[PDB]
Parts: sequence; structure tokens; C-alpha cells
Amino acid sequence: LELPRPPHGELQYLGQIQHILRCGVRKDDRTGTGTLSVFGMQARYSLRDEFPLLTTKRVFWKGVLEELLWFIKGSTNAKELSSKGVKGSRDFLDSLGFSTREEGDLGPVYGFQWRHFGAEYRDMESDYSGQGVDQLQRVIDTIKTNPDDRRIIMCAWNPRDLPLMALPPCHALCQFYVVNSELSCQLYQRSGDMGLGVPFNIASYALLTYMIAHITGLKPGDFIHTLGDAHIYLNHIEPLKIQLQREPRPFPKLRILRKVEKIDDFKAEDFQIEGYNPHPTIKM
Amino acid sequence: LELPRPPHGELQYLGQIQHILRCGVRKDDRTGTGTLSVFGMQARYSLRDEFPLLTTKRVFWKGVLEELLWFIKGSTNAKELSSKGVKGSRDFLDSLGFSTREEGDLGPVYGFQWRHFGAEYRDMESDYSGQGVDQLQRVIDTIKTNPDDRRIIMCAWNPRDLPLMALPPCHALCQFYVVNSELSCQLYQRSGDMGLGVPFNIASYALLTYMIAHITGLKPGDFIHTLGDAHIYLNHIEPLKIQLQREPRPFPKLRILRKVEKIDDFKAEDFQIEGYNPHPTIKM
Repeated sequence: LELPRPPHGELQYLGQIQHILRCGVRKDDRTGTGTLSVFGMQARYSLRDEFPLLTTKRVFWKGVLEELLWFIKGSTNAKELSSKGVKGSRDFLDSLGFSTREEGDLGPVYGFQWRHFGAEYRDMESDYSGQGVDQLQRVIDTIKTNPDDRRIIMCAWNPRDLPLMALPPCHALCQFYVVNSELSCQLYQRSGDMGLGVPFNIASYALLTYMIAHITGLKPGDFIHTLGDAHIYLNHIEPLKIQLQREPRPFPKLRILRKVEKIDDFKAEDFQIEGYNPHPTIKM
Repeated sequence: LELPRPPHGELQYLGQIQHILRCGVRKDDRTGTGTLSVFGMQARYSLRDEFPLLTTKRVFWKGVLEELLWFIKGSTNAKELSSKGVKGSRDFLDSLGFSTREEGDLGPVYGFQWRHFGAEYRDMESDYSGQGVDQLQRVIDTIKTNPDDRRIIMCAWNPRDLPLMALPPCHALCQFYVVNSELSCQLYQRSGDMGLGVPFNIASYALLTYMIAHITGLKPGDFIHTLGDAHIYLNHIEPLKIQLQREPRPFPKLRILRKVEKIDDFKAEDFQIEGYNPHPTIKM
């Protein structure tokens, strides 16, 4: 000053979709584009011996993993992520100069807030080591020093908000929780695009929880996803109605293939999804 | 850089208590005092033509109202609230000087963060007008200028955390939401003392929502209460087991007795609880 920014567990997601379709009210987003919206939702996904990669459509796991690793790096260079695209809308692009945004320099945004919160920015690929609050390392350090702590929290901001106002609110708050050698994670997002963003975000924060648990010597516990404005875009209603007709398949497993000691040391090759049997891809 | 820091709706609260009693795990708090704990809970209370003042014990409404008005004032003078006591623990008292804490000067704490976030402190009863971010007025202003906004958020900090670290995390995040001329509120707390704090906090934020809705010309909608570490103190188990045996009575109504234009103008006399028929008080 996304991402970001016993019954099968996926039945929660499908029930939430069905609830929004039935009971959601018309509400416009910042661009005047229509959604059906309910305020206040929550779902709990076990991370114990399974990984909540949704099965009622094929979720883009490769991009989940690559984007998370980019965020962990604290990168503000869009070209270091050139195997897909991040965050509608890009109105925050209007705040940037001519030369700097042509290079793929995004200014102090995204993972820069996870690794270097509040540091004075200069350019991408300058040395920010020891500058700002490292929220991610702080979470890991707190897990190791005081696992009972109720303040193990990291936030992410939509880059569009940073030059808008003083003390801008975050988009997502992630709280961790440790008991009996298990690490759980609760993600609160002020808004969630249920068709496109939500399945991606479940995978992203479940992956983060696996990574943090690995390096802290803990077992993954639960992932709890909590929303403010939970919404379905109007143009997604028909595909979602079809996805609701599909029966979830057992969740896959996530294996970490190497002993990794530091969060910065994970590479995409360290991870293997096993037994993933999704229904076909849905374009939204 | 608490507070803070169709089936009857109260059946959610009682079910959450029962769940923690049955399935919660032993976890210590910062003082090494034992709790039973579950991570991730949510409950929804309708504010439409009723007010969620719990009925399975008498909730201290007078103190809910007086403490909220004190917070809205941005007061850091403990004596301006001398009809009860705020926030265990008071370890943050160790950060204060001799003369200043004898006067009831608490430093930049509590409502000071709601009305004057980030302003340089001097002493209580000095003029902070126009200093820092006024989070509460900002919420009200955003409701009036852009009711679709997904960023209508105000945070509260435990005063103990403010001198502990850079960028300390909040204790509670309150998000508002407007659709169809109704104002809803979601309160996320990183931890909730289910026996003592939680019923008080439901009343406090439901009251806040009534007040904000009054001055913005909207009808109260839902109050959604979301927790991180939801816990029951061990010494409260027996009284809670008894409270679970009680059948909720219909919620009371809350009447605002005057047209009030500005948030700072509300007085305790403007409010009237009607039809409140609680079970008897439980000391915890």
C-alpha cells in the first residue's frame, strides 16, 4: 500500500451453485455485468489423503501450480508467467507509464504483497531482499514458533485497488491453524466468481497448504473456503446447470516427490497429481 | 499500526456448541488455558423484522449498546465507558507508561482504528478530526455512492497486537453488502470464544448493521458470523451443556425511536428492544 487477485466434498460446491441459481438475486459487478449473487457462504474440504481438485469439470491444475509458484517468487514480471494469464479486468494498467507496462512490469502487485508488503517499489528484477514484510515467510515462521497462534494470517490485494485509496481492503485473507500435527487453512474472499474463480482458488490454497505443511513437518488438515459476494455470471448459468448434472468422482491425491526445506525451493516438477478422473472441460 | 477486540436462527449457535463439545480438539490459548476448538464455522441470522439477541441465556444488551457507541466515538479513554469493562487479558497495558495508563488513557486502540486508522496518536481527548482513515464513515459513504461495491470492509485490531509487529493482522473483518434495498453484514473473526464472546458479538454487529442501515435508508438483511478458531473454554463446558437443554424463544425486535442522520448522533436512548424473553442469565 484469482489468486490473489461420508459425502464427497464437491457436493458442497454443487449445492452452492444450485442455491445461487435458485435463490441468488440480480446484482451488477463493477463493469455493470450481471450476476446472480448470495452473500455469505462456506465449504470445508478434507486434505487428508486426498486433494480437492474438482472432478465435475477438468480444472486447469498446470496453471494453478504455475501461478502459485510465480506468486511465491514475489514476481511483478508478467513474462515470468508466459504459459498463461493472471487477472477481467486490468483497469490497474491505466495507472502505469508507457515504457514500464510494455516490458511486462506490473508495479508493486500480486506476490509482491505476499513477499514484500509495503516496500518502496523500483522496477521488476530489482533486489527486494529484506524489504517490506514477508507475509509468507512470517506464516511459516509462526507455525514453527507458536503453532497455537490465532494470528497466522496472510492477505492478498487486487492490484486495481492499491492506487485507489489509503488503507485499501484486501481481496482475500488466508488464516492457518495447527492442531495435532495438522495444518488447516481458511480462505476468506470478499467476492468469488463461482463458475471460473472458485474451483481454481480451492486448488490454489489447498496446494499452498500442502506446500506449507510439507516444509513445517505437518500433515494437511482441512481447507475451508469462505465467501462474501458469492456470484454466478449470467453467461455461465447454462454451463453450470449442465455441470450440476454430473456426479463427482473420488478426489485425486497430490504427491510431493522430493524433500523440500524452504518455500522458495519448490519447482513445478516436485508435484504429481494421482488418480484424477474429471468430467470433461467446461468453457466459461 | 470482543468487540473488537423455518427453524429459529439460534439453533445454529446451539448446534455449533454441540459440535465443538463432541468433535473439538484440545488446544491452548496464548496463556496456556485449555479450550476445545474447531477451525472454520459460519452461521446466518436474519435481521428482517427481528433482532438476533440470543434467548437461551439473557445477553447483556445494555453493555452491547454502550460499548458499540464508545467504539463509534473513537474513544481511547476507558473512563468514558465506566458502566462496564472491555478486553482476558490486558497484556497491552505493559506497553504503556506510568502516568498515562493511570488516567485511563489506552493509547491508539479499539475505536481509534475504526475512526482514525494510522493517525499519529498524542493523548485521549485531543482533536483527531480529519486524521487517519475513517473506516466507519468510509463504509457509510461507499454504501451511498456505490452499493454494488464488493469492498465495503472495516477491520478491528486486538490492541495487544499493535506494538508487537509491523503490519499486524486484524482480529475481525466486517464486510457489508447491499442488494434490493437491504444491508447485510458478514463478520469474520480469527477466533471466537463461543461461551462469552460470540453471543455478545452477534448482538454488537447486528446492532451496527441496524444503525448503518438506518442512516443509509436501507432495511437490515442478514448478519453472517464466520469464525477461524471457534472454541469453548474448559471451565465453560458444564454451563454450555445446560444451556443446550434450553429451547430458543422467538427473537426480539429492535426499534430505533428517532430519525437519525449521522452515525455519530446515535445515543443509547434511541434504541428499544421489544419482546425479549430470554432464559435466565448464565455466568461464565
